[PDB]
Amino acid sequence: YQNDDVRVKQIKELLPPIALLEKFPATDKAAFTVHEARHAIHNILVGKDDRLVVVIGPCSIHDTKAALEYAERLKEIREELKDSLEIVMRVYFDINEGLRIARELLLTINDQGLPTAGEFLDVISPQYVADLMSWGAIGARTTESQIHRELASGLSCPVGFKNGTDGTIKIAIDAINSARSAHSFLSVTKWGHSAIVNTSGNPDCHIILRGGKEPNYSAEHVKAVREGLINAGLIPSIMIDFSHANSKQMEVATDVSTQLSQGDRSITGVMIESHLCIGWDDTEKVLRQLSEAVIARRNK
Amino acid sequence: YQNDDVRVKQIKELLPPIALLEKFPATDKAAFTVHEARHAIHNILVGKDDRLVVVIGPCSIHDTKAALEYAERLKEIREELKDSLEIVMRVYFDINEGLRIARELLLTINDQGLPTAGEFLDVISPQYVADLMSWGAIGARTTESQIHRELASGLSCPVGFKNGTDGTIKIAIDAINSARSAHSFLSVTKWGHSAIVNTSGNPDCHIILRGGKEPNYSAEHVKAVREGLINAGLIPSIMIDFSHANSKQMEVATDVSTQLSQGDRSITGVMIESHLCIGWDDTEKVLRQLSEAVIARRNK
Amino acid sequence: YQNDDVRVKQIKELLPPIALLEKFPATDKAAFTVHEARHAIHNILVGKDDRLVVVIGPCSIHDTKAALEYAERLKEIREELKDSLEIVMRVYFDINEGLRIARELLLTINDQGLPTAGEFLDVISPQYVADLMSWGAIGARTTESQIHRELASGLSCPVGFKNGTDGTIKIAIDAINSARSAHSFLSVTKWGHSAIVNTSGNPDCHIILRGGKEPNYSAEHVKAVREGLINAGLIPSIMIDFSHANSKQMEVATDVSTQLSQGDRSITGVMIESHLCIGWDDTEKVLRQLSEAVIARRNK
Amino acid sequence: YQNDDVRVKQIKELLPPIALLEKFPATDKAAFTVHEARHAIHNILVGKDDRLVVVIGPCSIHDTKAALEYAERLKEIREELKDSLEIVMRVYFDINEGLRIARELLLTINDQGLPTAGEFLDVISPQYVADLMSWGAIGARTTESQIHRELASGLSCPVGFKNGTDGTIKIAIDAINSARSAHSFLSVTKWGHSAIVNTSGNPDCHIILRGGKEPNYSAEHVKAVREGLINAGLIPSIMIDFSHANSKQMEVATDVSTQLSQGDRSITGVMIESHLCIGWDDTEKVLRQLSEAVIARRNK
Ligand SMILES: N[C@@H](Cc1ccccc1)C(=O)O
Ligand SMILES: N[C@@H](Cc1ccccc1)C(=O)O
Ligand SMILES: N[C@@H](Cc1ccccc1)C(=O)O
Ligand SMILES: N[C@@H](Cc1ccccc1)C(=O)O
Repeated sequence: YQNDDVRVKQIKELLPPIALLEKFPATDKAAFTVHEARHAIHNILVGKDDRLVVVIGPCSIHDTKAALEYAERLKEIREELKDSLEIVMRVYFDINEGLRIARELLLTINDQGLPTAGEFLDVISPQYVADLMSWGAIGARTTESQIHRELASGLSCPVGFKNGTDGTIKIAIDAINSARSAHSFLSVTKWGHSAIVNTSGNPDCHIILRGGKEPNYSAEHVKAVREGLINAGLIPSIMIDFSHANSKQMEVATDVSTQLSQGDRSITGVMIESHLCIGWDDTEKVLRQLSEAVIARRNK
Repeated sequence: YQNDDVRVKQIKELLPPIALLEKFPATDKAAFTVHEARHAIHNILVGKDDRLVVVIGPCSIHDTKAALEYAERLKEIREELKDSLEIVMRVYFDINEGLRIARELLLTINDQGLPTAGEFLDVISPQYVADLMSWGAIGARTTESQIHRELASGLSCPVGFKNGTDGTIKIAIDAINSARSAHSFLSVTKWGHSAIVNTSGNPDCHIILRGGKEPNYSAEHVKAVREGLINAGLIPSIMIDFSHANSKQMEVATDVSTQLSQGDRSITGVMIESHLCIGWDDTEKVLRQLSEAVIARRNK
Repeated sequence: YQNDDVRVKQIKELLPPIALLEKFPATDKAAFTVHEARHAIHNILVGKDDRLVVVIGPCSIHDTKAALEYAERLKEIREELKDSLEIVMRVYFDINEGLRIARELLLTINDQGLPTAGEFLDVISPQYVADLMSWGAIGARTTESQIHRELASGLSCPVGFKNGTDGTIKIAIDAINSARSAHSFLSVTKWGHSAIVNTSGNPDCHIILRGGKEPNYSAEHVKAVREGLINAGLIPSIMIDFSHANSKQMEVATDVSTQLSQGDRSITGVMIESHLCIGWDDTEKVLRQLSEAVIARRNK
Repeated sequence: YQNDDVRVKQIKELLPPIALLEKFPATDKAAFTVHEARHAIHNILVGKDDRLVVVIGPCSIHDTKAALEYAERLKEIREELKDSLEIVMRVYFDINEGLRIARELLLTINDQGLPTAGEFLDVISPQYVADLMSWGAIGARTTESQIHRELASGLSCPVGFKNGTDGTIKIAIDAINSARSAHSFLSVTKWGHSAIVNTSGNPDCHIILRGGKEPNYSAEHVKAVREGLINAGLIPSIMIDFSHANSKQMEVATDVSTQLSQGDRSITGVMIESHLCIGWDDTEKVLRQLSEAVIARRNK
């Protein structure tokens, strides 16, 4: 009797992580950009830094030429607005070729002094690119998954838990709470071998408001989230996704810029989808608006 | 700057799956029990067999001897009631030692002609035990998770998607729908190496009703689930968990036995938590009650 | 251009050593037999013990029941003659199946309290069986080989270097000299992965006289070997192979028994080829003769 | 008790070959140089091509800048003398760093259109570099060794067996004979995992005359070698090492150039040891003299 693998069409060796690290090692400059962006984001999350984190990028990378072009531009705005914003580029996507393309893109962008952000959707894919990642998001459909909370608990970067697809806040609050503890999960070593990973716990996790069944970017939605975080004993540190089920992106940015201007220190990050999705012209516009809002927040 | 593994306390090689298969190979009898229990469950799920699937076991295995003792008893009742019930034992839990204990327990129970059922929480631990598994659940917290639906799509056994922790049915309906397609995910080979797994799709998935905010086992909840499956184009095949957030387990069994007696052919399985959690005396009682209900279902 | 593997017909993963150790772990009795036999052989090689080492077995194992039967008999003579002889059974041979058969045979024989001896032809297959090996030979054709001297340098058991196929003594003297230093060589971990092995050096290496252009077992050959070891600064500890190019095995045994009787404390081991190659009756005869020779050696 | 690895100070994972191939892939130009040099060497060995193979290089590479400089010069002489000589550079050597340095050096040299030659001491390190190797030697100490003959049997390039350290010709003749059969040996996959390698047999193996107790390069030694190859049914194709125990290098070159001039078609290759060991000025003199000898061989 064939009981084994009756539903597997094919199972093929993946390059071990070490193969991608050898082919595409972090420069000293990449390694620094990553280290600095992770510290900066930590400082912003806890309120030691009054700047806003801004994860902004394409909906997805289809063409690496276009991404590198976007990165050159965004880099200049990262430099100019570095006193009001900490800008990080969202980079979202033969699987071996896919991994080579991905790591190489990430390395190049970090090596130009632009930190990068991604989506952690599995427990094996971080072993190939997390050394080039300054921030990651766990999806709304994986925020209650124990292995995804356990993964967060052992990641070197800060992490955002999206709320559930129906607006549920509690799963993210529990996710953040869980991710701060030590845990165990199964994945592979750098050498590609099945492994037990024991984590130390990650204090740098926070909620992402991405809509749900009702846009959660309102001041009262933000007020209710903040209070739910405070009750649970967590830092009231909140990132608002302008895209996805919050839509229109320009109207969200106006509404959020308001709250920042009124003096809401609880809103510590935002996410924006931006292409060469709003256009590049509108991307600059919104960034300058949020910048203005942060500076006004310093005062009022 | 040390960017790698800043939150990993320890990472150690796990035994490759091949090490546990070599130490604890399936006997011809184990292999048969597994193959036959998976076919039988398939036939029950589609309505070709009018027997009920019954996944019944401890809340968790704390002590293998107690489990082996429970298995000896349950086996005799599996044999006696086999014309009305297909009884499968729920087996739930140094990680290397843990894996040796688990596989050895599973092998012994299957080798005694008692099929076993598990819970898949990750994409790596199936490689160690799935060949001894006649059925598995995806938990309420992972039913919406892409990687878990992809896993289901490539598992050799039937799979139950629990509804969400708040009673939400839709995620299971979508899960079943997704699990029937071919998919890709990352895990390891039998040899323990990082891998791409390409799946062929699994038609043998069904919902599990486990409660949510309020219990969801009553005839009107079952009626609304059935209609929700039918509208989505799926076989109205429903398993009811008597435990968890449906509680009291004896009252659920009474209520369900009723519906089976009334002639509900759409209820094709149940789950029960039972120790040496209800006692052995009450475990036999409930099994005989469901058996009676199935017999009465034959007649009308 | 296809430059890679043009002359490899096929390359297939071998079971990692850990798979054979998990399937066939050393019993407490195996582990002890091995530990004690290796210490005893050490003591005999250095002159602290006045018994003779006797490596005796089939030309090769073709049939494991015949080997197990041979082992039962040899074991009784090991027990009876243990005051004069340290008897060790020579155990020489789908490669995965071959490895399972080999380890299982070795484990059974050691678990019955009969230590085993092998031949190291390569640097990878020790990882599968060395933990059950109380002694090993490097063959005449590899005694000069750097990789084999390096392997000897890192093995847990005593090792014999056969002289060259033409009678050359110096390669063995240099082999002993080399094997006692620390070295490095490439092979695999228990987990099956390519590896660097750093060795501590093995002082428990000695020459084996097997013949050459003409037999080399007589008192004059032994005298010149002893003097060649002394001049090189090494312990005059000599093992004489009764078989191979020394033939007459019994005539060799008579001649060697003589030298032992006359009081030659430099002859510390012998090799005998013995089947169910001399017969079982002649195997007992020779063992009792050497026993007698050891006893008589005590008295002079 | 503690029977495993009592003489292993440390054992560490080595980069899998795939990590070095991914970091330092063969360019199109490297791959071609290798393909062409291996075919050319084949043609010279069998007598289809009346040029001489010349393996010439440093005693060993300590400094890669000096090697690259040597390679640039040798390359110009490879190009100029290509009608009379097929010139190949001898390239001999944290082992992970060592492997990176080695592969990178070899890749650079082949990518400049200069084929490279090495020395096979083990069965694992070919997986890292053999794809950049146009030719290799088995040394005098391993020519008789079974695993080395088996390795030769599965290598993609031609191979030379040196005669034994005492002048013995027969081991090389037997080595050639054995290397042309299919064999099995243990080593790793490109992925770094323990493996069985099944070979197809390598007809492109030949003797290397490297001395012994007395030099073996004169016409009468060559005559006796040739006749020993002929009687064994083998192509009388002979390579003469000018170095090692043949010394003086310039006197050997004179004597050999003679035999080539007198019309000896059986001498198909030579080895020379050369750094910027004879000097660069003397390296050109012998190459041009051998060139002249080849040209004279063409005529009478
Ligand atoms: N390498 C990850 C942690 C990790 C290890 C192993 C598996 C998965 C994730 C990091 O440095 O963030
Ligand atoms: N072995 C699983 C399928 C699988 C393969 C590889 C990784 C994970 C899962 C089954 O038979 O159900
Ligand atoms: N396992 C061998 C040492 C060894 C390790 C690795 C490769 C080869 C040999 C011994 O214990 O004696
Ligand atoms: N890769 C070698 C052959 C080889 C394979 C595996 C192990 C060792 C050697 C060659 O191509 O010539």
